[PDB]
Amino acid sequence: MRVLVTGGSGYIGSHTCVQLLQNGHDVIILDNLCNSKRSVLPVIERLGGKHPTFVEGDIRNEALMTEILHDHAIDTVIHFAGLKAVGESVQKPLEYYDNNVNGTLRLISAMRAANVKNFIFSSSATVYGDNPKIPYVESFPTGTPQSPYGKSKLMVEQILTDLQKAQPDWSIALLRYFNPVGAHPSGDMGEDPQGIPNNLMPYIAQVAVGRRDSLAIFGNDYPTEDGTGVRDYIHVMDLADGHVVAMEKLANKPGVHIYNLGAGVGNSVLDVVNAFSKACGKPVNYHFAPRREGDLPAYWADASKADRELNWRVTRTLDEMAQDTWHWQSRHPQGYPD
Amino acid sequence: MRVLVTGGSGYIGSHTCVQLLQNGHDVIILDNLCNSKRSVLPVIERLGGKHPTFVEGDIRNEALMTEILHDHAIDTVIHFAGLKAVGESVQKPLEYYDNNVNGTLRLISAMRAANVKNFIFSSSATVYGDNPKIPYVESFPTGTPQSPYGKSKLMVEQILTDLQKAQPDWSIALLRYFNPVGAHPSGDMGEDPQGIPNNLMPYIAQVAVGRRDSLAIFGNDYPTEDGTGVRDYIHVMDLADGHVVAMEKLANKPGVHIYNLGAGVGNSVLDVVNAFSKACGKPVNYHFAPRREGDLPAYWADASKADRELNWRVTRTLDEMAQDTWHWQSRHPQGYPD
Ligand SMILES: NC(=O)c1ccc[n+]([C@@H]2O[C@H](COP(=O)([O-])OP(=O)(O)OC[C@H]3O[C@@H](n4cnc5c(N)ncnc54)[C@H](O)[C@@H]3O)[C@@H](O)[C@H]2O)c1
Ligand SMILES: NC(=O)c1ccc[n+]([C@@H]2O[C@H](COP(=O)([O-])OP(=O)(O)OC[C@H]3O[C@@H](n4cnc5c(N)ncnc54)[C@H](O)[C@@H]3O)[C@@H](O)[C@H]2O)c1
Ligand SMILES: O=c1ccn([C@@H]2O[C@H](COP(=O)(O)OP(=O)(O)O[C@H]3O[C@H](CO)[C@H](F)[C@H](O)[C@H]3O)[C@@H](O)[C@H]2O)c(=O)[nH]1
Ligand SMILES: O=c1ccn([C@@H]2O[C@H](COP(=O)(O)OP(=O)(O)O[C@H]3O[C@H](CO)[C@H](F)[C@H](O)[C@H]3O)[C@@H](O)[C@H]2O)c(=O)[nH]1
Ligand code: NA
Ligand code: NA
Ligand code: NA
Ligand code: NA
Ligand code: NA
Ligand code: NA
Repeated sequence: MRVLVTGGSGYIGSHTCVQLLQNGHDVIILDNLCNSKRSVLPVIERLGGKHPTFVEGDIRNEALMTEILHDHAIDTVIHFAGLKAVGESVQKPLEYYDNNVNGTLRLISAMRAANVKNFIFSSSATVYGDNPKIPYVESFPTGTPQSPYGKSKLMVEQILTDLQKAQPDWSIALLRYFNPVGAHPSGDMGEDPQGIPNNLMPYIAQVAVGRRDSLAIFGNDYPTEDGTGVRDYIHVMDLADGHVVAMEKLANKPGVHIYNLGAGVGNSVLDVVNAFSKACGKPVNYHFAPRREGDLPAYWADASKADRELNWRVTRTLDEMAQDTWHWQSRHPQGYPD
Repeated sequence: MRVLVTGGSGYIGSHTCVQLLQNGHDVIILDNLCNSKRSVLPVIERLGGKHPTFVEGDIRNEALMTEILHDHAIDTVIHFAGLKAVGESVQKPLEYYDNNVNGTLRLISAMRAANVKNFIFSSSATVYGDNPKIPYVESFPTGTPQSPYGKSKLMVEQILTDLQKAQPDWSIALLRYFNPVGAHPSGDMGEDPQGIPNNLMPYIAQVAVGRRDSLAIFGNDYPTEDGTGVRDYIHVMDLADGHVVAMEKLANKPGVHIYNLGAGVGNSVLDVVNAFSKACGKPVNYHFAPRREGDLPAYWADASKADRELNWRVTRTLDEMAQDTWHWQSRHPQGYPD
């Protein structure tokens, strides 16, 4: 199929582009490079084994979006582009609402214009809000995200939903991601955050590479087995595979298809640190700090629905996630070149 | 004060502009005329007793918004512009999210740019969602609006809220309107909907003027005193007065000030019809039809908060509301001239 992948040069997108190309789809990447570098492109094509076309630009430019859609006779769009720094979203809300809400709105508006009616959206478990019921199941009604970031994600799911209702021929997948981690097995592609990483695995990786002193474990008095926060981590490669499958099987299947994409099990901060210590050959330094604001104690996904309906489940393990991350970190300590 | 009134040529805005001018404020109206005519301008100035400056343009044009804000040294902005047809929003969601969500976002983004930090937003009781508790009090957590229109309104309250948190010096009023009706006492300004009116009072007015055959009373088996829907109707002139007061007293008062603006009591469809029959001198024709989709049975506002904090309460009665509407309808059966 002909697929426009917005945000395709980013962490999740890049990996999905590789898998998509491997499956012989024709890929057009649209990215504004605010959070990635063009240097990943050649790696995508090399690992993907096929050339993806790149367009530098912004989802907020509806005229441009429409043109690209027509120009490349796109059949489906996978929308990864947007801003995702939680803390920053609290500090700079407008930028999050503009990039994510308006951003998606302009993009689907262009779709409408170009008659494209297959969409896949990067959503998040944040949409479940403060749910005491765990694991989270797609049948639960959504809650109230606590950051502008989370809210922006739920707002898009809602706009997408109403759109589908008004244009019943569209197929729209709402893919709720849990905690993505890991890197391509070759060690040549991975997450390349700039500055202080906000997430656990890259932070740990930077501590391990010798960039940072110690990992601050936010909180150690949670009502969990070891006192540390519990989440569901999923390898970026499994996530990527899930996007290809969802794109392939839901195309032209009218409806709003909501799927949690997770491993279906939780791991605590210590579990993750321990796996990384083992992958890198040395104990990861860390200490306990206070709980981070807005942090829930424990949650993971119920991913039976996607197993049942899409025949998709994760196949990589936590140890792989850590190993693969270390291999990339270690092979490319400066990330992608400028 | 120097005030930009977006949507100022519309029903509610026009009336508020008149009151604002009467209080000696300097008014700049920004309107795209998608739902009003320039012919109201001269009436505003005449009834307002002072000239308001008019700018034809769209809230979605952030560059223009910023310019106007700077150019007129605006101190506060009252935001009435947007789309409000509920049923249409179900049919055309994107247009509602673009005009209302993106629309407001571009507008406050321009404010940020021009250093303007006092805002008043036209919100709605729709934000309370399907609340069994009535009357609705600002202390209730919001619910889930059932139309794209309602959702768009709640999304804006949320974005506004996060913005204020990030820019604590702003004063933002969230004015939740109930059911506005009525017209200026002179009979020369009023609501001038194009096509089939979606709301009760103008529909009744058109039936009375001889334009329509009979009023369809949506539903007659509600758990109410007479079987018909119950709402809180408020005269547009009281609503207008409330906006001047809120603007005057909340300016430069940091915070997100949420106020319900209603009469604080409910009236059924029959009560309204009966008042209109009495105002127009003839029985209004009507019949019972099925319930309209998404219609709640009975609700009204608890307006004690605004009484307490702003010393504002309604002063016009239901009979006035009907009388004033008939007087305008009857004096200007073709509305404002093209
Ligand atoms: N990584 C996570 O932990 C996480 C979990 C939940 C959901 N998500 C969502 O998944 C998607 C992918 O996240 P990621 O980890 O790969 O992040 P990323 O930062 O690596 O990729 C985002 C891509 O979007 C581009 N972009 C941003 N705004 C744009 C705009 N207006 N126009 C065009 N391109 C723009 C960036 O330059 C970037 O390459 C994002 O929507 C994110 O919110 C990710
Ligand atoms: N009338 C009601 O029953 C009701 C109750 C709840 C809330 N509201 C809100 O109150 C505000 C005023 O409603 P009203 O009854 O006066 O409606 P209105 O249609 O009379 O006024 C809206 C004004 O907005 C202008 N406008 C629309 N989109 C614009 C845009 N993008 N750029 C610039 N101008 C634009 C229109 O041309 C118009 O004159 C609206 O936000 C409405 O959603 C009204
Ligand atoms: O330096 C760090 C980073 C993380 N953690 C802990 O590691 C876990 C995972 O934290 P991340 O920041 O890696 O990811 P989150 O679980 O916080 O992210 C999830 O929760 C967020 C809540 O705002 C968003 F919704 C986000 O999209 C969603 O994936 C949490 O227990 C966190 O407290 C640390 O102890 N130290
Ligand atoms: O031709 C009509 C029009 C209205 N009604 C009845 O009159 C009452 C008032 O109806 P309106 O359409 O005038 O206004 P609403 O109460 O429906 O509007 C309120 O409810 C809406 C719910 O979608 C929005 F939230 C809107 O902003 C909010 O003011 C309701 O009981 C309605 O069923 C009729 O019987 N016949
Ligand atoms: Na429809
Ligand atoms: Na960064
Ligand atoms: Na680098
Ligand atoms: Na801040
Ligand atoms: Na109309
Ligand atoms: Na007319």
